Amino acid sequence: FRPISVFREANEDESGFTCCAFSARERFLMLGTCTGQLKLYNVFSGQEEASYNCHNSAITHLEPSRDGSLLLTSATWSQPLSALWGMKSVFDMKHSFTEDHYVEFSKHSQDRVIGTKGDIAHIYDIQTGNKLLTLFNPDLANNYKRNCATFNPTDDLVLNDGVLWDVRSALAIHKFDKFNMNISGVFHPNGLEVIINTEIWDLRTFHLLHTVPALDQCRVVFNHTGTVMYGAMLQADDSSFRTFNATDYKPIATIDVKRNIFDLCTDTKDCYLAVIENQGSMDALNMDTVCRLYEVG
Ligand SMILES: Fc1ccccc1C1=Cc2ccccc2C2=NCCN12
Ligand SMILES: Fc1ccccc1C1=Cc2ccccc2C2=NCCN12
Ligand SMILES: Fc1ccccc1C1=Cc2ccccc2C2=NCCN12
Repeated sequence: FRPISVFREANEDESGFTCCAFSARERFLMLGTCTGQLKLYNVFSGQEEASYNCHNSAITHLEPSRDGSLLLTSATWSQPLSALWGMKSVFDMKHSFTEDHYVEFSKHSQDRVIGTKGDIAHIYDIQTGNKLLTLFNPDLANNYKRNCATFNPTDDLVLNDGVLWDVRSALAIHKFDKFNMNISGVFHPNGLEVIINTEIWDLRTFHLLHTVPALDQCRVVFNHTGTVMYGAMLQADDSSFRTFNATDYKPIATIDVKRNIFDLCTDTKDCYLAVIENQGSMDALNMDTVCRLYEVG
């Protein structure tokens, strides 16, 4: 991991970056802040290019659409808690998701949003903002304290609270047992496997393929090709980022950056990893984060 850039928040005695993602214009990173600002930075020069107030509480999460026309945000204690913003021409609010603490785009065709409210997943039409679908069954719930509902790559399955759902029928196919209190899990990009904390399950059989103890409590991100997997413990859930070969799950690196981690993300070309680190302790009067960019390839 070769350091390529470092940069804080401009003109802030206390730098308050909390999350990050690559924009559709490579060279430029979008960051959320502890004051609910969305900022655009040149990721090499550290130059702040634009700023908008999205929320009156901290940003926890953001996701740009691929086509560069839309942005999803989630805040901490704001009503509404999550929103969808338009970025074509002018920056403006399209829809709000009143109590959803987390939101993502669909994957294969980006025409829907999936939101989470405690144990319950909500699917929404992007163009109308309607709720199309509520996925919740009280007799299959795991009650994961960090539950984050997510589409599979083809947009026809959802994982919510450790339960696999088939969208077209709105039927629960399978409930994976509970083995931790917090983490509800993600689809592998290959479409064949699910990662729920330290368990990797096959979607053919529901048989355990791998135990990866090092993944305990970790959020997970993939490079664009789906061949490398990064994991870290995140602040929004509460210094070691791990990297794994995404086919066999054997470790490639264990970095200790010496600093608690707020977020990590990949570019579309498998070239860069961007990480938000705090230089402060948690017991400090104030936050002091940096964004670090690493060459990987
Ligand atoms: F949005 C959240 C609200 C509460 C707890 C965690 C998250 C969250 C989930 C996530 C999943 C995969 C990759 C990155 C992330 C992430 N980055 C910042 C915080 N965050
Ligand atoms: F304001 C922003 C806040 C956060 C992220 C991006 C922007 C932004 C920067 C921009 C730069 C040059 C030309 C047009 C634009 C623009 N039009 C709408 C969105 N947007
Ligand atoms: F295996 C099952 C037994 C009973 C019910 C469903 C399945 C199943 C779910 C699935 C989900 C995503 C990708 C592939 C699959 C799959 N491939 C074969 C079987 N199968």
